[PDB]
Amino acid sequence: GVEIETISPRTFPKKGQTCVVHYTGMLQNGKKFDSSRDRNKPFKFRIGKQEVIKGFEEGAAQMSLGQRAKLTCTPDVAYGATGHPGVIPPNATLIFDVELLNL
Repeated sequence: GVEIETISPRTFPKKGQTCVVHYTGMLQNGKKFDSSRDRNKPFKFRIGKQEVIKGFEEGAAQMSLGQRAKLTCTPDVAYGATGHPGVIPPNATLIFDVELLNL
């Protein structure tokens, strides 16, 4: 049930290539469990490395250069039964506002 809602919008990410993006997480209650903008550090990851949750990768695969979108991820594709102890509660969704700013 993954959905992508474009926020203020064609360069699709290549397979096995790194893409930097400043993403922000949000829960239904309203608490910020992570914030890349507050850390002031650009996050980098690889698609083929499979080091990130499947929901974030699936949302970034459909994104484009210079465009942000609320990537609503399914509970199973990201922390299905358990996640980080104390950060994400079990049986809960995870909304990531990915803002792809790759080169």
